[PDB]
Amino acid sequence: RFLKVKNWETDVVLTDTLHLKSTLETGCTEHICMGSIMLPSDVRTKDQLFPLAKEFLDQYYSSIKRFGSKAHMDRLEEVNKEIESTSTYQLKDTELIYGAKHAWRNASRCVGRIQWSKLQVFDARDCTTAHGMFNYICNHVKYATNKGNLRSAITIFPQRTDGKHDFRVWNSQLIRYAGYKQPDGSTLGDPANVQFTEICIQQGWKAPRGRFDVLPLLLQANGNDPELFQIPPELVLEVPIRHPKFDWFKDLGLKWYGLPAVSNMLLEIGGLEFSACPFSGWYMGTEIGVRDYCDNSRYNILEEVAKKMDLDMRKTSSLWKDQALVEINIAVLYSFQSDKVTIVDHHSATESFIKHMENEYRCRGGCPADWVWIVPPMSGSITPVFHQEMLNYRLTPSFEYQPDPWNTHVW
Amino acid sequence: RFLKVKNWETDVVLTDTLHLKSTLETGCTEHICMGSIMLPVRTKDQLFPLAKEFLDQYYSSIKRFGSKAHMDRLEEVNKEIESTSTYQLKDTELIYGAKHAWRNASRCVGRIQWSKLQVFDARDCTTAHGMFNYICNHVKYATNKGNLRSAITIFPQRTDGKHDFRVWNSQLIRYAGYKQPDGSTLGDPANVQFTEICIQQGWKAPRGRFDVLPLLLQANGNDPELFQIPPELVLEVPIRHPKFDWFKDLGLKWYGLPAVSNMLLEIGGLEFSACPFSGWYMGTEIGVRDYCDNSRYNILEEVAKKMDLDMRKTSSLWKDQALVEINIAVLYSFQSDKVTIVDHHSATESFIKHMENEYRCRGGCPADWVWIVPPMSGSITPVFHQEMLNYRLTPSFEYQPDPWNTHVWKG
Ligand code: HEM
Ligand code: HEM
Ligand SMILES: Nc1cccc(CNCCOc2cccc(OCc3ccc4ccc(N)nc4c3)c2)n1
Ligand SMILES: Nc1cccc(CNCCOc2cccc(OCc3ccc4ccc(N)nc4c3)c2)n1
Ligand SMILES: C[C@H](O)[C@H](O)[C@H]1CNc2nc(N)[nH]c(=O)c2N1
Ligand SMILES: C[C@H](O)[C@H](O)[C@H]1CNc2nc(N)[nH]c(=O)c2N1
Ligand SMILES: [Zn+2]
Repeated sequence: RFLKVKNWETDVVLTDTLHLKSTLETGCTEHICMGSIMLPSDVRTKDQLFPLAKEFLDQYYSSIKRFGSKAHMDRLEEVNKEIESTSTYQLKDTELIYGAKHAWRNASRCVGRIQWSKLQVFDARDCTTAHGMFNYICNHVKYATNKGNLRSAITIFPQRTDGKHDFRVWNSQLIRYAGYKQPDGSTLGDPANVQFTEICIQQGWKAPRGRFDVLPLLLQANGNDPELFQIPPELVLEVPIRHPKFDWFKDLGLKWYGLPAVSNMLLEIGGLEFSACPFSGWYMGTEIGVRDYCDNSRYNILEEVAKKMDLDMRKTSSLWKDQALVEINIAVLYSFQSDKVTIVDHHSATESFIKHMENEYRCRGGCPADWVWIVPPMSGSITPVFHQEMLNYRLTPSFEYQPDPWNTHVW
Repeated sequence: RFLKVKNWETDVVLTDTLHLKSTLETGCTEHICMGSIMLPVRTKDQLFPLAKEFLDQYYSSIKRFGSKAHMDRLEEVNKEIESTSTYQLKDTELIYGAKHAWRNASRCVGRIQWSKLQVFDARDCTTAHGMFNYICNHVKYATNKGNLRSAITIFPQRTDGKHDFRVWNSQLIRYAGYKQPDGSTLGDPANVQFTEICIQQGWKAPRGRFDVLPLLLQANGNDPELFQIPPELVLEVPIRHPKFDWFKDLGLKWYGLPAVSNMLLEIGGLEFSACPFSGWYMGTEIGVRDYCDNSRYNILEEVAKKMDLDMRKTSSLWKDQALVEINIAVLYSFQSDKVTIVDHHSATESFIKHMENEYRCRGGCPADWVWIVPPMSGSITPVFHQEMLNYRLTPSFEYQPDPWNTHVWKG
């Protein structure tokens, strides 16, 4: 029960003991593996809250090498008394920062975690209105963008109380392009965002109806109806996409935004639930060039790119999609790099992740990792993670999925 | 209890009930997923329940469940077990069992073809020379002058584990690999260890880059014996590129028939330790893995050099570019020579159609996403967005230890 993972390219074998600290459940059983299910899985009772807080404070005080000290037992008693009375408790700033960094550290689907300890945490727990949320989010965006020298950051709004007063960012990311269904057939802009784009229109947003319309923010504070806000465009850094060899590539009129800032997840620390916690890093090139541009249910530009390359598109065995897919991803990396916007290629990120895995096995005893998500969506086997066995398990603090608010919100 | 899988590109949802028929264990638990782990003597006691389960499935499939033929066969097998400690499958049962071991192989993307398997019964074989003869006839039938036909040849089942039949090769046709004194490798690095065994058994190695290995065949537990497949039975394809005239000058070639020979076939508790089977190649097996795995022929750099790519930094995607071209050349060469091959786009599309058909008529289709998704261009194939459930059904193909690690040498 001290499990081992082998890298079949290098024969390196690592021994995992961290998984024994795992608490939550994976969804698999001994009879069925759900490793390719996207999603397995209101208020917390006074009961289950205190074990969750004790577990978290136990790991916190071990990490500052004060396990079982005066401070540890005192803090444990202090939180114990607050829960007894108020039926919740508040984290100290130090514990908030530690918990946010470790929710990233524990995100088994994230290939970017070698950076987990360089996270800028913005405490927004004093926020009360959507206007205030807009202010905090503009400041996040500006800090994280840093004129193209991107910096990781998370902004943490007040924790859930009774489930009636939730803070929520209704956007799935802070910056995403609008999507419009056409009266005849296809889709203008981003198809992934068609329902959200229509919620914003069905709310007051006067859509410019272009290909790359930056969506407004739709912010919900304290359970009230959400409110529309327009991110100042000078805060939205964008990269025109061109190709270092093909001049006609500019003429496709493509761009993308520099800042990936996921805003629909829930952050759990010591049993406390932060339903609004937008966080941001920097892109891996394939996130734009493989998924955002070439998914059939997304921008789906493979057709026209291959045409402009004059490729034989009459049979799949010409690999015309594979050829186009590569050039697109060369262009994305070339454009970001030319404009001095931070970006990492999938070869560099996966190599970093293997090094991070080694570090975590050495200093922490393990690293939970979800092969299905860690391997990039192109050129999988020529990246080092393809040949790396990984163990997937759920540690806390964590980032979790949560329902879309428009399915829940009492309007 | 029913389970659902979702295709996230098409929103098609399917319902799996077949997983309830699952007997064997997956390696996962409620707290850890072993989904990316490459791999996570039987007495009369445990055998009749295995036989009875198999015969129930067999007689259900021919619509005679509970018939007098069914009950008589059950009694016949029971008496044969308690009196001889094993039993013999009928020819009909052997054919059904082999086809369903393929149908159940959750890592195989080519399973739409499962019911068109040619089964050769070699259970009357007694010597290595006889094994050589059966295998020659298999290779000839399967190759069919390039119009490849799926086939399996089944040698006698295990008795006391001291009399195993084994094919010591990992595939029937594979190229030798030679470690040089200077540390370099000539030929296929994957086959260095097996090549050394062959030479130690008296094989005279040509010491070239594409030497077909000899067959090393073990009958009835005796020491294995060397045989040379007649070269006119080994169909090979010179690899050239439809636009790069210089590609032929790399001197590459590959064999047409992929024929896995180291697995164990389990049917009704019986264990067939020598059961070589063959189909036809998916292009990426050769052009991504066999040629571009760092621990294989690893020709990426020489192709990149001859394409004059920017190899200074990885973010130029020179590796991705060279990988697509190599895979174009593999498919082009096979199609030009009329040797059956399938590209990864066609094969994954067929698999989805196969999977949906299996959900309708069978109630499920066990599938291992980690293996089904191709090793390049993953997300532009339809399996990437397909949720899959993995579980173990019997009849099955299993891994088994390499024979040189367990064989007791006669001398
Ligand atoms: C700094 C550079 C980063 C890179 C290059 C990176 C890369 C990635 C990629 C490529 C994915 C796959 C997502 C997809 O395919 O849609 C992912 C998942 C994820 N990332 Fe990171 N990431 C970074 C930073 C961060 C940060 C700062 C956080 C939070 C503090 C974070 C949390 C996550 C989570 C929770 C997931 C999985 C979401 C889920 O379970 O669906 N990442 N990452
Ligand atoms: C007819 C065309 C076939 C195609 C295109 C095909 C394709 C594939 C591919 C690409 C893999 C993964 C290979 C790898 O990356 O190593 C695989 C796995 C597998 N195939 Fe098929 N296959 C075919 C026929 C067959 C047949 C005839 C059998 C047996 C009767 C079979 C049994 C298996 C098994 C057991 C695996 C799992 C291997 C493992 O667990 O290591 N396949 N197949
Ligand atoms: N639900 C739905 C609904 C319809 C279609 C789809 C498409 N199928 C999966 C969508 O994809 C996801 C899913 C979940 C999370 C996600 O984002 C995670 C993430 C987090 C942090 C990052 C930091 C930096 C960076 N560069 N990337 C990051 C990505 C994407 N999904
Ligand atoms: N031990 C070692 C040692 C060092 C390095 C490696 C590298 N890791 C090799 C993985 O490679 C495999 C593994 C297992 C099976 C396999 O073949 C499966 C197969 C079966 C039937 C087919 C029928 C048709 C067809 N077209 N393909 C088939 C493929 C490859 N391994
Ligand atoms: C570590 C990992 O499980 C291993 O490299 C697997 C990944 N997926 C694969 N998929 C296929 N088709 N073939 C393989 O050999 C592998 N290898
Ligand atoms: C069906 C499958 O679970 C789904 O498509 C997953 C597969 N792997 C992925 N991997 C990453 N990085 N991102 C994704 O959205 C997905 N989607
Ligand atoms: Zn699992």
